[PDB]
Amino acid sequence: TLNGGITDMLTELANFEKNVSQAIHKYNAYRKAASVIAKYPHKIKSGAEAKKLPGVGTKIAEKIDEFLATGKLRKLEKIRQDDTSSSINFLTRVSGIGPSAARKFVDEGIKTLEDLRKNEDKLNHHQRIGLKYFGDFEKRIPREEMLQMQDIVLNEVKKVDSEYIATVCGSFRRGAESSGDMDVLLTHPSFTSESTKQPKLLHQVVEQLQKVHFITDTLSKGETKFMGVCQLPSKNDEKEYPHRRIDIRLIPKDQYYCGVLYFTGSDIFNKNMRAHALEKGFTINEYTIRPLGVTGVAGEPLPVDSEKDIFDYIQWKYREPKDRSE
DNA sequence: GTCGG
DNA sequence: GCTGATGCGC
DNA sequence: CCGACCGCGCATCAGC
Ligand SMILES: C[C@@](F)(P(=O)(O)O)P(=O)(O)OP(=O)(O)OC[C@H]1O[C@@H](n2cnc3c(=O)[nH]c(N)nc32)C[C@@H]1O
Ligand SMILES: [Cl-]
Ligand SMILES: [Cl-]
Ligand SMILES: [Cl-]
Ligand SMILES: [Mg+2]
Ligand code: NA
Ligand code: NA
Ligand code: NA
Repeated sequence: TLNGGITDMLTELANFEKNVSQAIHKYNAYRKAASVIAKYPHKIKSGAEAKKLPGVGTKIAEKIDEFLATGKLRKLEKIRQDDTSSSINFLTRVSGIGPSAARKFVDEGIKTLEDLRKNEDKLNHHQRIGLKYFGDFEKRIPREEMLQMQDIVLNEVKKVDSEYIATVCGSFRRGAESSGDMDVLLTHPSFTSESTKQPKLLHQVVEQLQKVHFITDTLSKGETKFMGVCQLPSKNDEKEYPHRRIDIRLIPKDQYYCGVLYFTGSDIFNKNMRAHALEKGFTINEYTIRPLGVTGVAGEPLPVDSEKDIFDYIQWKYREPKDRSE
């Protein structure tokens, strides 16, 4: 929060470009600037000082100067007053509704929470659940609750098959005191990059979690990725907990390290690391790290026995999960 | 919007 | 039905 | 300048 004012401004600009302008690269440009500045150990005194940081160019340096001088940004001020921009931005807050769907709904005159509710007939499944838990999904999850959720998930998975290994990733693994949702990496010995010896490996787990009333809704579900909703059980007479977003990713057991690296993030950390990888002649995904041939085509997966090996390949000193919150 | 070749 | 492009969220 | 901007699972749709 040393430069919270500036980072908030840049984040609002990023969201505008993504949601309204549908300019993904501008969105990322702003996110990166925000990220590099949030990391800066000094209270920024000027745009010039900020421009010294990679990702902060002339345009953002000018904005920072305006913000520092007046405490606000006219460009944003105008965006906030724009009804269409505001409506589109709002709708995209519903899980399942992106920049395209938001603009379309706005064209059809659907611009508010009240509108969405009286038009649930025009929403797909995911959007319908996002609307249902709109408020809850806005709430953060105290680490204390994440621990209870972890306890439930691991024990229930154990009951299904003792050979399953569930690992909570996301900001939780990065040591955050609160998280926006729960991300679970799952592995089973029967499923490797070599073969799938048992079907419904993910299904069984999802089924067991619904059975004990932990998982309450499903946004989408495939053979390797589950995206849904869960809720901690409450005690007698006590107000029940808010519903929470939960993602479960089944990854080949032999590709655990690339998988946990990916699911631990952050998202910007992953983007920066994958981009650095390319520069170094490698490509990284949640499964492997492969070298790039003379032409630029990915080669065969390189041997990996720890997260550190991945860092070593691209000549990066190792960084503990807690230092990957970019 | 920002960067390196 | 399929393949491929797109939206969306990660 | 001017191309590059991470990489991918699932839902949905068009076109066949
Ligand atoms: C935002 C959080 F801090 P919280 O959920 O606690 O509020 P976190 O859990 O970190 O993110 P979230 O749950 O959206 O996605 C989980 C991981 O997926 C990976 N991931 C997400 N988005 C991307 C992306 O665009 N690219 C890549 N490569 N990985 C991504 C890295 C992410 O860490
Ligand atoms: Cl763009
Ligand atoms: Cl691995
Ligand atoms: Cl791969
Ligand atoms: Mg998360
Ligand atoms: Na700069
Ligand atoms: Na959304
Ligand atoms: Na998530």
